[PDB]
Amino acid sequence: SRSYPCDEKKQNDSVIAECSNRRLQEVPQTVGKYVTELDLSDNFITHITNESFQGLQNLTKINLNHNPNGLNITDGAFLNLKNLRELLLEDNQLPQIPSGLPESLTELSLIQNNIYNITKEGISRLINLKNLYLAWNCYCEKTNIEDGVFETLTNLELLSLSFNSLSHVPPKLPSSLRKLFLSNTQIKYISEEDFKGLINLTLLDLSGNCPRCFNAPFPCVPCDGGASINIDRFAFQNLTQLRYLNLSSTSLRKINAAWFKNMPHLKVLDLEFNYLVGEIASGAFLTMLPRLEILDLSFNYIKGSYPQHINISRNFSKLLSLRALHLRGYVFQELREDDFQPLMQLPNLSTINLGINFIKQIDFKLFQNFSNLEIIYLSENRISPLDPHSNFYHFTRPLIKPQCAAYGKALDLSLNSIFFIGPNQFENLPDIACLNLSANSNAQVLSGTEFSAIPHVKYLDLTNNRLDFDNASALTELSDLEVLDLSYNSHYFRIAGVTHHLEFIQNFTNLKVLNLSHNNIYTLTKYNLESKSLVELVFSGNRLDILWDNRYISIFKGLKNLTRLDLSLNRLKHIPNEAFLNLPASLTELHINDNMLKFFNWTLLQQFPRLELLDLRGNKLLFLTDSLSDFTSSLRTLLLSHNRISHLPSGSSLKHLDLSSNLLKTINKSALETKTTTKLSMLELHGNPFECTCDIGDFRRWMDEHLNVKIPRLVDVICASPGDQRGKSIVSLE
Amino acid sequence: SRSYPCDEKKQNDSVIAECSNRRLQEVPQTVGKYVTELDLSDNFITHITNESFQGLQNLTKINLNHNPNVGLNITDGAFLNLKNLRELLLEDNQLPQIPSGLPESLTELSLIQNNIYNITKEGISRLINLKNLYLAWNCYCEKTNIEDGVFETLTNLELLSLSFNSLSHVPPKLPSSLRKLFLSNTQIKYISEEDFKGLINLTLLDLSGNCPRCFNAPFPCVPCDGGASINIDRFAFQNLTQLRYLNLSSTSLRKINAAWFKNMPHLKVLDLEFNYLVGEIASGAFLTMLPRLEILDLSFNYIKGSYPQHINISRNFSKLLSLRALHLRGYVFQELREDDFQPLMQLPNLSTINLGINFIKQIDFKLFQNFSNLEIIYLSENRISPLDPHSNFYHFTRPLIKPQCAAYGKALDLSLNSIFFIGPNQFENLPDIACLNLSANSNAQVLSGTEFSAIPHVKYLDLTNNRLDFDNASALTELSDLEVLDLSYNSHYFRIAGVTHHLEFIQNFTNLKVLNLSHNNIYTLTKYNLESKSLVELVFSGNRLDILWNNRYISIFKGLKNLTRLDLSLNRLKHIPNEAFLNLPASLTELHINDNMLKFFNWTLLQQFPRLELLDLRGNKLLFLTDSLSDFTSSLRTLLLSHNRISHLPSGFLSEVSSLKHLDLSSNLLKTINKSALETKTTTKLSMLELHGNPFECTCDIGDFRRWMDEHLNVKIPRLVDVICASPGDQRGKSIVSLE
Ligand SMILES: *[C@@H]1O[C@H](CO)[C@@H](O[C@@H]2O[C@H](CO)[C@@H](O[C@@H]3O[C@H](CO[C@H]4O[C@H](CO)[C@@H](O)[C@H](O)[C@@H]4O)[C@@H](O)[C@H](O[C@H]4O[C@H](CO)[C@@H](O)[C@H](O)[C@@H]4O)[C@@H]3O)[C@H](O)[C@H]2NC(C)=O)[C@H](O)[C@H]1NC(C)=O
Ligand SMILES: *[C@@H]1O[C@H](CO)[C@@H](O[C@@H]2O[C@H](CO)[C@@H](O[C@@H]3O[C@H](CO[C@H]4O[C@H](CO)[C@@H](O)[C@H](O)[C@@H]4O)[C@@H](O)[C@H](O[C@H]4O[C@H](CO)[C@@H](O)[C@H](O)[C@@H]4O)[C@@H]3O)[C@H](O)[C@H]2NC(C)=O)[C@H](O)[C@H]1NC(C)=O
Ligand SMILES: *[C@@H]1O[C@H](CO)[C@@H](O[C@@H]2O[C@H](CO)[C@@H](O[C@@H]3O[C@H](CO[C@H]4O[C@H](CO)[C@@H](O)[C@H](O)[C@@H]4O)[C@@H](O)[C@H](O[C@H]4O[C@H](CO)[C@@H](O)[C@H](O)[C@@H]4O)[C@@H]3O)[C@H](O)[C@H]2NC(C)=O)[C@H](O)[C@H]1NC(C)=O
Ligand SMILES: *[C@@H]1O[C@H](CO)[C@@H](O[C@@H]2O[C@H](CO)[C@@H](O[C@@H]3O[C@H](CO[C@H]4O[C@H](CO)[C@@H](O)[C@H](O)[C@@H]4O)[C@@H](O)[C@H](O[C@H]4O[C@H](CO)[C@@H](O)[C@H](O)[C@@H]4O)[C@@H]3O)[C@H](O)[C@H]2NC(C)=O)[C@H](O)[C@H]1NC(C)=O
Ligand SMILES: *[C@@H]1O[C@H](CO)[C@@H](O[C@@H]2O[C@H](CO)[C@@H](O[C@@H]3O[C@H](CO)[C@@H](O)[C@H](O)[C@@H]3O)[C@H](O)[C@H]2NC(C)=O)[C@H](O)[C@H]1NC(C)=O
Ligand SMILES: *[C@@H]1O[C@H](CO)[C@@H](O[C@@H]2O[C@H](CO)[C@@H](O[C@@H]3O[C@H](CO)[C@@H](O)[C@H](O)[C@@H]3O)[C@H](O)[C@H]2NC(C)=O)[C@H](O)[C@H]1NC(C)=O
Ligand SMILES: COc1cc2c(C(=O)N3CCN(C)CC3)n[nH]c2cc1-c1ccncc1
Ligand SMILES: COc1cc2c(C(=O)N3CCN(C)CC3)n[nH]c2cc1-c1ccncc1
Ligand SMILES: *[C@@H]1O[C@H](CO)[C@@H](O)[C@H](O)[C@H]1NC(C)=O
Ligand SMILES: *[C@@H]1O[C@H](CO)[C@@H](O)[C@H](O)[C@H]1NC(C)=O
Ligand SMILES: *[C@@H]1O[C@H](CO)[C@@H](O)[C@H](O)[C@H]1NC(C)=O
Ligand SMILES: *[C@@H]1O[C@H](CO)[C@@H](O)[C@H](O)[C@H]1NC(C)=O
Ligand SMILES: *[C@@H]1O[C@H](CO)[C@@H](O)[C@H](O)[C@H]1NC(C)=O
Ligand SMILES: *[C@@H]1O[C@H](CO)[C@@H](O)[C@H](O)[C@H]1NC(C)=O
Ligand SMILES: *[C@@H]1O[C@H](CO)[C@@H](O)[C@H](O)[C@H]1NC(C)=O
Ligand SMILES: *[C@@H]1O[C@H](CO)[C@@H](O)[C@H](O)[C@H]1NC(C)=O
Ligand SMILES: *[C@@H]1O[C@H](CO)[C@@H](O)[C@H](O)[C@H]1NC(C)=O
Ligand SMILES: *[C@@H]1O[C@H](CO)[C@@H](O)[C@H](O)[C@H]1NC(C)=O
Ligand SMILES: *[C@@H]1O[C@H](CO)[C@@H](O)[C@H](O)[C@H]1NC(C)=O
Ligand SMILES: *[C@@H]1O[C@H](CO)[C@@H](O)[C@H](O)[C@H]1NC(C)=O
Repeated sequence: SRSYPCDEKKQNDSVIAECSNRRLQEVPQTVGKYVTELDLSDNFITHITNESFQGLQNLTKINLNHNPNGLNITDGAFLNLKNLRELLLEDNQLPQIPSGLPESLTELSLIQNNIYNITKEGISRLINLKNLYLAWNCYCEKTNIEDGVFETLTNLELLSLSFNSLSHVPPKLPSSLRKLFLSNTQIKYISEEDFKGLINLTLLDLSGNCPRCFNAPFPCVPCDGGASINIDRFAFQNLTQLRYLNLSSTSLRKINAAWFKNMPHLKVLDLEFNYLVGEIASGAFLTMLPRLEILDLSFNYIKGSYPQHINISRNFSKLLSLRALHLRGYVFQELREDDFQPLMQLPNLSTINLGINFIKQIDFKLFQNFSNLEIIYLSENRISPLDPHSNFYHFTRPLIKPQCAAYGKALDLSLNSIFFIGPNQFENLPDIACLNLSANSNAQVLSGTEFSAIPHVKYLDLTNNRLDFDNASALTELSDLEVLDLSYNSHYFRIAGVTHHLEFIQNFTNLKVLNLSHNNIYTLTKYNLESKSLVELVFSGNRLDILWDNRYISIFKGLKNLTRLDLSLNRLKHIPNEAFLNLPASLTELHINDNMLKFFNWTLLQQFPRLELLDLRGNKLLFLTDSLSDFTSSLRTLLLSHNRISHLPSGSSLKHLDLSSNLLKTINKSALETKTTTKLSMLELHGNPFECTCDIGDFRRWMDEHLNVKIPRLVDVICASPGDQRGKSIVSLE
Repeated sequence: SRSYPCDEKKQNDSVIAECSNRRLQEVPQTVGKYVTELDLSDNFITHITNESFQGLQNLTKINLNHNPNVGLNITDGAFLNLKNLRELLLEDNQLPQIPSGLPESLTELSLIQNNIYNITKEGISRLINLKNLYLAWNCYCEKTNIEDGVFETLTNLELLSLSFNSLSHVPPKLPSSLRKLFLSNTQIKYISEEDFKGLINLTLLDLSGNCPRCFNAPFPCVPCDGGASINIDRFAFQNLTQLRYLNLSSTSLRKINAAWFKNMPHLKVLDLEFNYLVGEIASGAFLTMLPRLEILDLSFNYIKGSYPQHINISRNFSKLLSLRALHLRGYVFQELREDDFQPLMQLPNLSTINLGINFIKQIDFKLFQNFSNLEIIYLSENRISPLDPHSNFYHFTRPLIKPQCAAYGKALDLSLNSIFFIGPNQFENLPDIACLNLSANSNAQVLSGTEFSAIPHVKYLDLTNNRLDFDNASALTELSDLEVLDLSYNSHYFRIAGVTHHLEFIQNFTNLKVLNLSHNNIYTLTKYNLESKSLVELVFSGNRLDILWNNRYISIFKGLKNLTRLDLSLNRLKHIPNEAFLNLPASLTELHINDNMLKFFNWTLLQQFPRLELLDLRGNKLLFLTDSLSDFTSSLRTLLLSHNRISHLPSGFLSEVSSLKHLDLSSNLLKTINKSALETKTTTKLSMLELHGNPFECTCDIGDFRRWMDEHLNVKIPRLVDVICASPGDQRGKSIVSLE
């Protein structure tokens, strides 16, 4: 009962069917009637008729996005499915809203289509709609929205008409609306009557109307003569429940304070890509936002201006509930303590985003003066030594990595002019626990005194630099250091009998993660790496081939507590038997992928009784041992994809085996002896040049007898020979 | 008489046989006896015997470098039979000792990158005619065993290079004829007066890499324990009166004794990079001893962990009257004021100032007007804000600024700085700049014809790797004399839907000759016609011509009436429309449509281009070639069609096309060349035909083509070892010329 072409799985007391990206030309009739969620996205389906979803009465969600990669859907093709609640029809080239849609629809998405008319024949009958996404359609000179087409939808909570030539706000909208998205809708004027009966609205998006074109991923055209969006003085007078307001890219050169007169619950205000340098210095509207938590005034700079200081209005002190302030792209030369005086008394202000400001000098003592700062983002400055469902205007990704941020106070000084750690670099700073010094052309010879002013740093990112850590005292001032990242570090001052010297590692009593990736380590001097606390070591992108010379045979034996070792991208052709035996016995994960391994001694796995994962992908291995069970009794996952294995040898802990992208021609009956209690739950085999003759017949019987072994991508398990079966899956054989 | 495997060529009344990189396992005996220079480098030769160069009496030069390429067994006296051998190169051969029985007629001998640990008299002393001796990279053994007086017999030696060898001490008893002594990275920590006693004719002394300051060395680097410097005696250079070149780079020098240059009045080049001379640059007692010095290099002499406000240049820098170039890279300082460079302002010949990689935050650009003859101002890798064993491994030898830029006049390199926008005071108080480099500055300036007004005589402008906006028709129009504009890899930052790209600014130039709009990602344009009467070269590579030509941009380049070179490569072009191709300038002499996805090319359209001499169509998917090319073009001299899918050559392709001298048909799908296409009875002047990388058929089909090669010896076919036939199995791998 192995399903094809859908990889079905149980989810929240209901079986679902993942059938996406399988090159299907039409709706498959081999889908179980018990499924509730069918996903057929990224396929070549061209027609949707009444017989497409025949007998699937329990279908509550259908995803038919990107079909074909136009779509001919007949009238009333989905009406027969009485339980259909969520229907996604994105990127289908539909010229109109499909007719005969079932009234049970609570979620309908018709994004990236050719829908130019919003008719009552396809919308008004859907009285149970809660979410309606009609983005990217007339992006027709204007979208034809029928008068009162949404009035019948008394249950609508979200209406997204973004990226459409609207020009005017649609009249007669349902009072139940809570989220109104109208971004890039060409609406140059907002009146009081546009949001008359929307007293329960909690979100209003009016961004991209009269935009300031700055690195837009979509077409951008200004309002002729630098015109701003004309919002009426009483346009938001009846929006008492408004929490989110997006006025990004609206060429605003003045903010009327009366807009927030009856808006006391406003939590997020977006004002990026405007011309509010003057409004930041005066700020009349700032005294009207006592419950605002996120204020974003990014990329509001004056073109061709590089002022000495940032002019922050005193009225910024009236934003008592503020938690995050994003001031990217303001462009200024110096940040003094006096400049950020209106922000120092805000109790909840934990995030200050000053990225891409080209600040040459910062008085870092002003950060001590803040009451609850947790994130200080200063990336892309000049500090010197000593997808339609996306937010396209706001920096939504975490400014600093959540793993770094979890340790405590975070400071990001990456992409700055810190070419060496100065003696006064970290003086007068708060108790920093997370620090980013990435991409700074830093060639500091770490001698054990550089980070003394911030000694409680636990997560230190020193990637993309030219640092020298040959000294044993390097970074020892950070006693509580737990994660050190030296990814892509290029040694700038190599000594013949010194570089690379990793003696500083054994000084740390709590360092758990160390990333020495892409360091170009081809020489070592002690020659071993000792540490009683180190758990994870990333030695990828180095030269282990050169090291493994009989002096570096026990290079990692000192790391007694090491559980994860990544030896990928090391140009390893053959790991010596003595060198492999000197690896820590405590290892649970070993990644020796993307190398040039021609042979691998499986016999050596007997000295690793805790090894649960062995990654050997992207190699040139040809032979597999016939007695693996004798060497390992704990190996749960074995990845061997993109190798040259052309034969599987004959003959309980192994649950996952990856044999995809290999040279396997067939699987014989002798290797299918599963009379033993082997708990195999996953077996990948896609990309093998199989023989669809009577040789694969014995393997086909094993697949039907052992249904618990999951074989993914059944459409990609293709047999190359013979010509009659070239291209077809191995499961569609006589 | 077509030679194989050597591509022989005549040069100055003597033949020279190029036989390098041909995968030869042994010395070929099919080399003409008339040749004088044989080059068999980069091959798999394993043995050199007396029969290797048999009958080649006229051989004056033999190059056997890199043999084999992943040792070399040379018998004793294997080269003695060649009485005229003057130059012998034996580099990277894993020779354990200097070969014995070498001919006495050797004037040049190179044994670099070998395992030679002993310099014996049995292999060197007999060569009394040696002028150049290169023995670099050998004991790089605890020390090189140099026999006492092994070089004394070599009375004609002018150059001795013992660099990259564990020497520890300067070899005693050196020939008085020596003029160039190279001893770089030789582990010599002490120099005495007796080391250069009888070397009064020495013009070059290299002592670099002895007690080094390890900074980005491409070879092993180890300091002298406890930061020790090279100990040069007070009278070590007392008898070197003819010294012109002195290399003391990477010698950990923290003090320069002025007495070293007491009897050295001809010193022209002094190298002092990678030392600790910050204090010596501020005091400089030795500076008053160099009146004829032209090149002084004090680069990467910085104090680690120090970022001083100013550069301390001694007043004694005014005593370097003959100075032409000063290289002060890696000093590390925050500000350059006019007063700081006061000792250099009165030097008449000072034309080059190298201040690269200094992290200077502010420069008073006015100071450059006080200089009498500044031609090159290199300031790359600073912080200015808006408003191979045969190599010199320590000195920046490449031209700081591209010669084509520098040729215009005063050059200023401000690349890799922090000029994120052109400030209003950016170029004020500068001299009359003709060459300006502003590459890679994250520059998002909206060009409006008012930015370069302070230096309006800029002729070569480099604005590469920036995010500039030149949509205004007035962009760069204040630079009236602009001749070369480089806008490569420019990523627009403020795209307006129906405005970008607006290239109407090009029309306002009366002297612009070269324009490079490569990798600009131009997929939409605004009239949509580019006009110019002076433009000669246009590089439109790395753009989206496929989108533009698929009906508003059909005559995109017709306005460029004087255009001679057009590079339309890397534009993802599958099919150039017939109307779009006909609208190309008729004045075109070179047309490069390479590295595209062209499936078809209309050869008929070449009739409207009577001056087209070069057609580049490499890296394409073309299958068909017209059988009447002579009817369409009468001037096409070079036709490049390599890396295409052409599987058949039509009959009469070579006929009636007398202008064609070069045809590249390599890396194609040609199986064979028939007799019908070899009709060369016409006066066709074909001088070069490339065919390497074709899956040829070594059967009787290729026999008729073989006869054409022997009859027409004037047609040069390069890489004969790479013209390999894939079929049949018996001839798979072998060249087509080694057939029955
Ligand atoms: C102008 O400003 C407003 C206000 O900030 C922006 O509005 C936001 O827009 C984004 C993008 O459309 C919204 O993000 C989406 O939210 C959905 C709902 O999230 C809530 O509910 C789920 C449970 O259903 C919770 O898990 C979640 O934490 C929230 O509580 C999500 O379902 C969406 O997820 C999908 O997209 C993302 C991103 O591609 C994927 O990673 C997911 O896997 C998934 O496919 C998505 O996160 C956001 O909710 C809106 N804000 C509010 C308050 O509703 C405007 O977008 C902005 N305009 C412009 C042009 O920038
Ligand atoms: C230098 O080397 C270090 C050490 O290897 C690297 O740091 C690690 O980077 C990886 C990403 O490559 C991090 O792993 C990821 O962590 C995410 C967050 O984990 C928390 O949240 C999830 C829930 O979302 C919890 O389950 C989890 O327990 C944590 O609390 C995960 O979301 C990621 O999972 C996704 O990707 C993986 C595959 O990468 C899938 O298997 C998952 O199913 C899922 O799709 C992922 O686990 C890791 O946490 C980092 N370690 C540390 C200590 O920070 C550096 O990135 C590396 N530097 C460079 C430049 O290469
Ligand atoms: C310490 O400082 C000294 C002084 O500056 C350096 O000495 C120079 O070293 C370089 C590298 O070995 C020398 O360069 C070579 O010069 C040969 C002679 O050049 C003259 O003669 C030819 C004609 O025969 C002229 O064309 C030329 O302009 C000169 O007048 C060349 O034949 C060499 O060419 C070969 O190598 C180059 C570079 O790889 C290739 O491009 C060529 O095709 C060719 O294969 C080469 O140019 C230089 O001459 C030395 N100076 C002097 C005055 O002799 C030391 O090298 C330096 N030490 C360190 C370690 O940096
Ligand atoms: C943007 O676009 C411009 C215009 O195309 C580029 O600038 C040109 O770059 C080319 C290189 O691609 C330059 O061409 C080279 O010039 C060298 C110097 O030429 C002078 O000196 C030689 C003698 O050495 C004379 O014969 C000649 O007449 C000149 O007086 C030549 O030495 C080069 O020749 C070598 O390479 C070519 C192949 O490239 C071989 O055919 C030769 O045999 C030889 O091996 C070459 O001709 C050209 O001069 C530049 N022009 C200008 C105006 O600067 C930019 O580089 C490009 N920008 C970017 C970022 O790509
Ligand atoms: C320390 O600072 C550096 C530099 O700011 C951080 O690197 C940046 O990390 C982010 C998130 O991983 C990268 O963003 C992603 O980039 C890709 C590629 O362009 C893009 O497709 C994604 O949409 C996303 O924007 C960013 O590229 C990367 N920057 C660089 C220059 O590599 C680093 O993560 C910081 N470390 C910590 C501990 O926070
Ligand atoms: C204007 O300034 C830029 C930046 O300094 C110049 O670009 C640089 O040009 C040099 C010489 O062509 C490049 O050097 C070579 O780089 C390769 C690759 O790393 C290296 O293998 C060679 O040994 C050599 O060093 C250099 O990379 C390049 N820099 C960048 C960032 O692209 C440009 O040439 C200047 N233009 C003029 C008109 O002088
Ligand atoms: C916000 O104003 C800018 C921002 C930028 C950027 C930028 O966005 N960067 C982020 C990505 N990074 C890799 C490079 C730096 N680059 N040049 C700029 C220039 C300006 C600017 C333009 C005109 N007047 C004043 C300032
Ligand atoms: C000359 O002294 C340096 C030079 C450098 C460089 C550098 O050489 N660069 C050229 C290549 N470029 C791509 C990046 C910048 N990077 N960091 C440095 C740091 C220092 C320095 C170290 C210690 N005390 C003072 C100064
Ligand atoms: C739908 O699911 C229910 C159980 O939730 C079951 O009783 C019913 O028979 C199913 N119908 C179909 C057509 O699968
Ligand atoms: C600050 O945040 C807390 C929740 O963490 C919230 O209860 C409090 O009211 C906020 N402060 C102000 C002044 O609103
Ligand atoms: C904090 O800033 C105030 C001014 O805003 C200043 O008076 C005070 O001295 C600063 N805090 C400390 C600890 O110096
Ligand atoms: C390590 O740094 C300390 C402090 O600067 C220094 O005393 C010591 O000599 C350095 N170690 C080495 C091997 O140079
Ligand atoms: C090994 O590392 C883990 C995680 O850091 C730690 O909990 C454990 O105590 C360590 N064991 C030893 C013996 O160091
Ligand atoms: C595997 O390792 C064992 C123990 O070192 C050794 O006896 C055996 O010969 C090795 N096998 C191979 C193929 O190297
Ligand atoms: C060497 O060249 C001369 C002419 O320069 C010629 O007379 C002589 O015969 C040639 N010898 C050989 C062996 O080719
Ligand atoms: C300056 O250079 C010229 C050659 O261009 C030379 O003749 C003159 O002597 C040099 N000046 C001095 C003061 O040596
Ligand atoms: C040149 O510099 C001197 C000081 O060194 C100054 O007095 C003079 O005015 C400067 N020249 C010009 C043209 O201003
Ligand atoms: C173009 O440049 C001219 C001259 O400076 C200026 O007057 C004009 O306003 C600029 N165009 C735009 C669109 O700003
Ligand atoms: C064409 O360009 C060349 C080189 O710039 C110039 O000499 C010639 O006069 C130009 N001809 C015309 C008609 O502009
Ligand atoms: C080539 O161009 C001529 C003139 O436009 C046209 O008649 C002919 O059909 C074209 N050939 C092809 C193959 O397009």
